Amino acid sequence: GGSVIVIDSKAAWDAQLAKGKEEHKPIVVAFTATWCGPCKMIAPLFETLSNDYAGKVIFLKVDVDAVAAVAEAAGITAMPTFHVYKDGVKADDLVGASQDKLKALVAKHAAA
Repeated sequence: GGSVIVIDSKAAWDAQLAKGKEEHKPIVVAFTATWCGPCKMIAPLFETLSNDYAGKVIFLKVDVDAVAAVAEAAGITAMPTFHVYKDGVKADDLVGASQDKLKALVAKHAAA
């Protein structure tokens, strides 16, 4: 919506994690589902945040039903769930639709 990359496969998932390692930029991922109520509520903010940090942080979106393999390996159980990846590995997360916390997480990792 603002510069968010939609992940459609495990292959794209692996390519995008490598991009984050190659460009040395953190990645913030939103694990969402079409049936998820609070996910729809927070989705606009994530999109806005992707514009505001365009160039500093990479933003990915994963529809768990559409890409089960990724959702499963990522160990998600509640939605929405946000992960931060650095150098190919998970470095932080946030579970739930708290707007203030999502902002704090992005700001924290964007500011190096």
